[PDB]
Amino acid sequence: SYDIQAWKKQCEELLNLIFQCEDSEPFRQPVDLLEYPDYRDIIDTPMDFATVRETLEAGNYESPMELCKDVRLIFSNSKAYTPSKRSRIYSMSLRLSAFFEEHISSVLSDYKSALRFHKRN
Ligand SMILES: CCCCNC(=O)N1CCN(C(=O)c2cccs2)CC1
Repeated sequence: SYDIQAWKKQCEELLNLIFQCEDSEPFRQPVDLLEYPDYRDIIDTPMDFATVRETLEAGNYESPMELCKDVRLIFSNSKAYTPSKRSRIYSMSLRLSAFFEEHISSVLSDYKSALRFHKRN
């Protein structure tokens, strides 16, 4: 399965599934500072799923590794902003992360295999 471009539609598909998940609701749009005015004192680089989807559709990811780095930043930002492990929004981030990781693993493997096949000779 050596299609070097297949990861893009696979990532679009996976973002559609993440948008259907009720657990994505807090992460679907950039954090609002009016409710969280301290947010940028804690978080250096905000990230959200709408920004990831727009970056993909603009043609501004070169690989699924780059997309994966931004999605992982959504989750590390939640983990750094939470005052406790027993946070509703943090617990939503941890279920959504498990779902994402379960689905992205084949996307990454197939892409990396395709690149290795391209440079086989
Ligand atoms: C505009 C619609 C929602 C935008 N998101 C939003 O406001 N937040 C989700 C991300 N976040 C957190 O990860 C945590 C809050 C408490 C524990 S972690 C801060 C709040």
